[PDB]
Formats: sequence, structure tokens, C-alpha cells
Amino acid sequence: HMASMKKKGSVVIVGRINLSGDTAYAQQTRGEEGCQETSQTGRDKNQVEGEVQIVSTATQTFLATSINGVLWTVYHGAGTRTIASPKGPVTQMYTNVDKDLVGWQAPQGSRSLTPCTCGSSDLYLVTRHADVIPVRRRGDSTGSLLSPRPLSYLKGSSGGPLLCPAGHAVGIFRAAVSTRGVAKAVQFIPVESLETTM
Ligand SMILES: CC(C)(C)OC(=O)N[C@H]1CCCCC/C=C\[C@@H]2C[C@@]2(C(=O)NS(=O)(=O)C2CC2)NC(=O)[C@@H]2C[C@@H](OC(=O)n3cc4cccc(F)c4c3)CN2C1=O
Ligand SMILES: [Zn+2]
Repeated sequence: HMASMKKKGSVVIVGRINLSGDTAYAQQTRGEEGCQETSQTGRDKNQVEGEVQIVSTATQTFLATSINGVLWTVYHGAGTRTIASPKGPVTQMYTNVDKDLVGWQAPQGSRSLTPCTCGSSDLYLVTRHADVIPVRRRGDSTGSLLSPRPLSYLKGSSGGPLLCPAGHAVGIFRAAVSTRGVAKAVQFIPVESLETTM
């Protein structure tokens, strides 16, 4: 009944993929209890750094990527949820269930990737475990893994970036194509789609 109706919590940043130095590695910035409390209140006072954030809801964890001052991620992970921030929950700035894309204003402290203009097809996918996976671009929104991996290896990496050799953002990881549980290809939201959305 109306009085007992629950509210979904915010998406909470719980870590980041560190790409600054010469070694890529995952960092956790908040443990599961803090995350649950932060999800409920929407108030997150933690310092944010970097381009690729690890994010969580009460029930899922995945990635979020800053491009042109927007923190982008997938609708199948974030739904229409707000994101926790120092001043309380922040409403989505973009929502597109047809592209499986959402965006909030990028948190203070984050760094944004620049949209690729190279027209290059040698890409790199960054996972939540900070693996940097070579991907050959195969079409507007697909790319093949040079070395196939079991699905398990990509799970929880949606929202992560595909980058060009110059470190520009080419797309946001959306879905994996598999045969017998082995991922051969990936689907992503092309950065131009984002630029249009904006
Ligand atoms: C499209 C095609 C060719 C049929 O393929 C597949 O549907 N395959 C599957 C294989 C699943 C096995 C795990 C693979 C692991 C990693 C996959 C990256 C990943 C993930 O890490 N999610 S998450 O854990 O972080 C999650 C916690 C955040 N995404 C998923 O699972 C998505 C979610 C779901 O699809 C969607 O809801 N929509 C909605 C869309 C709207 C428009 C366009 C789209 F494409 C859309 C895709 C199925 N997904 C796949 O990938
Ligand atoms: Zn580029």
C-alpha cells in the first residue's frame, strides 16, 4: 500500500580503474556496508578520481565511464536511478533505454575521456578487473575479441570503455556475444551515439 512503498537506492561509486600510471589496476574506495548506506541516503562524500569508475546498486555492480563531462553507464545496470554525490542524489541527465545508455553530470574530481576522431579499428576494452583487452572493431557497434574469453571474464564490465590507440573513447561496453559460454564479440554504444545524445 502507498504508505509502505519503498524507494530504490542511488547508484554508488565503489572504486575505480586506475589508468593514470603505466599499470592498470582496480582500486576499491568503499566497502559493502558503506555502499549500502550511501545507496540509501544518496550522500557520498568520498573523493572521486579518474575516467572509469566501478559502481554498485544494492543488487548489481558494473562500470561507469566519463566522457565530455558526463558519467555514462548502461540502463540494464542503472535503470532510472540517481547517483550518490556529496550534496545528495543526482538525477540522470540522459536516459535512453533503446541504446541501453544513461548519463549523469560527471562527479567533481573525475577526469573525462575525449571522444575518438581517429576512425581507427584497433580498439582496447577495459574491464572491471583492469584487464586491457584488444578488440578489433567489426562494425558501427561491434568488435571481436582477439583472444576469446569465457563470459565470466567480461561480466560486470558493462559501462566500461572501448578506447583507440590514442586513449580516446570509442564506445561504452553494452553486451557480449557468446558461443558455448565463450565470448567472441562485444556490443558497445558508439561514442558518436553519445555525442548525438548530448
Ligand atoms: C545483445 C545480444 C547480441 C543478444 O547479446 C546479449 O544480450 N548478450 C548478453 C549476455 C549475458 C551474459 C554475460 C556477459 C557479460 C558481460 C556483458 C557486458 C554485460 C555485463 O557485464 N553486464 S553487467 O554485468 O555488468 C550488469 C550488471 C550490469 N552485459 C550484459 O550482460 C547484457 C544485459 C543484458 O542485455 C540487456 O539488458 N540489453 C538491453 C539492451 C538494449 C539495447 C541494446 C542492447 F544490446 C541491450 C542489451 C544481457 N547482456 C549480454 O551481454
Ligand atoms: Zn582515437
